[PDB]
Amino acid sequence: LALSLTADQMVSALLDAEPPILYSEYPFSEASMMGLLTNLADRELVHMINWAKRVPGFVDLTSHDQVHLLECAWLEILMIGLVWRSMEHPGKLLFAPNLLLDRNQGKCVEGMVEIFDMLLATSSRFRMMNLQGEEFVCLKSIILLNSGVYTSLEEKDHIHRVLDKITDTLIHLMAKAGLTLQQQHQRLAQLLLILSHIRHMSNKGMEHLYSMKVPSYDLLLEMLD
Amino acid sequence: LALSLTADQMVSALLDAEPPILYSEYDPTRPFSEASMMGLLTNLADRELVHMINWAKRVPGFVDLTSHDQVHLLECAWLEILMIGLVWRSMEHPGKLLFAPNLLLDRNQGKCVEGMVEIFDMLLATSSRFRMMNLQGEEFVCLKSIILLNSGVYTFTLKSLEEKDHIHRVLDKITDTLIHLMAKAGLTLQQQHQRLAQLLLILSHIRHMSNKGMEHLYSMKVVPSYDLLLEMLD
Ligand SMILES: C[C@@H]1Cc2c([nH]c3ccccc23)[C@@H](c2c(F)cc(NC3CN(CCCF)C3)cc2F)N1CC(F)(F)CO
Ligand SMILES: CC1=C(c2cccc(O)c2)[C@H](c2ccc(I)cc2)Oc2ccc(O)cc21
Repeated sequence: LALSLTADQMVSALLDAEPPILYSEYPFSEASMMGLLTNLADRELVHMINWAKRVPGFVDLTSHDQVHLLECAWLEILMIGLVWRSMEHPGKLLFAPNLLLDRNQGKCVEGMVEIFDMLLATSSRFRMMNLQGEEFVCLKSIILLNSGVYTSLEEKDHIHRVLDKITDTLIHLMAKAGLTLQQQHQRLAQLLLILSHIRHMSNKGMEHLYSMKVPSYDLLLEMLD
Repeated sequence: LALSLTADQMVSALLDAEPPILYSEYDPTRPFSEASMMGLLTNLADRELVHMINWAKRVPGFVDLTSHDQVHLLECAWLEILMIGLVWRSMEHPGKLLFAPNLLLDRNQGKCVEGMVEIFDMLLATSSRFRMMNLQGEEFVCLKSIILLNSGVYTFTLKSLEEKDHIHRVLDKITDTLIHLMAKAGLTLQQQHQRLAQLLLILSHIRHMSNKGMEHLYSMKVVPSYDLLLEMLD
């Protein structure tokens, strides 16, 4: 079914599964800032699982594989969401509508400034590319399906065919927007290369969270069913 | 001078710029303890590093960049570049990493350094994913140049805008070069877009492998510095 969808259908279904925008509870210094960001992360996580179950192909996977994809992707997903929300607040991060934070407020946590700077830089790149909400939902799905695909064979083929239809979906949006074939191939490549930076940011994030002192498999295991 | 090149001229130059395959020190005490194996691999990577600078200066667009921006891209890319280099030459050796023609190691020799085996298994999966897709040399040299230009572009006044848009124009030129190679080979436009996307999604795991590698190199306890790379650049 999910392999037999048009560009239009894939977009619609993803536009439909989008979690809602959440609110914080808001000086700071290490403890509270982390507090507010931790809690909001944890609430966003709950909505993430129900969003993933609505990504075409995802539910056709085993619960083992669903869980692994999520334990590898969860912080890339949070981060592309933040970056997407921040696109029209140049030089700030819209954590929540009541928590819009400055490059300068990263200094309130040791090691966080660097992760704000990365994030702000991805936001500006989205703004300059005029990233569309339809392109956003496709990329957030690419991340979900792609960040642990390389780790049975039947499952790998299914994920790779889903990702083929999201490529088609991404190309269709750009053709409908009226881009040339050269402009289409180019914009496809620009958006998928930003995923390597988001992967980078995820890994430096994870690293910085272990300086703080991450969900296990059992965590997500229970939450899917 | 990189925006003048046709697809074929961009491929020609990238093939021509390729570093040679180096050997590991010949007849070290066999078998290895963790230390001596880490000495062999470090000795080899540090030698590969010198050739990588020479290779980097022949990637079209790279010498148009300031020396500061040139070293920033190498700071950010060097381990992803060594790693894609490893997975390509490892392709035709299922379950084996061809570090050198004289240093061919399977998963189990990876266990001889604590933490190395996880990163080993990732490098092995990636080489298999390359085999599975029948990655071509012309494509490989396009991916290796994309890592150099892309990895550090996101962490750069009018100056460094023209550097960031120039890097992006070059990257757009390498994308076109990849499509041309696929269209030339007889792939449909659809298959052309699909194969471009799967090649670029693999760059995201290579970044992952790179950050895990750097994590592991730190754990053990050194890596290229800024100044060092500045020196080799000139
Ligand atoms: C700035 C980034 C990105 C980010 C954080 N909060 C968010 C809320 C909504 C959307 C995005 C974010 C925040 C963030 C986060 F992303 C997760 C957590 N930790 C909690 C995730 N929890 C799950 C396990 C609970 F037991 C631990 C704390 C944060 F400050 N994060 C920091 C970092 F992870 F990159 C480390 O520097
Ligand atoms: C990927 C890789 C290493 C590797 C393997 C596993 C983990 C890791 O962190 C690095 C290891 C290495 C050792 C020391 C340094 I300084 C850099 C790389 O030795 C190499 C040699 C050549 C090469 O092309 C790639 C590697």
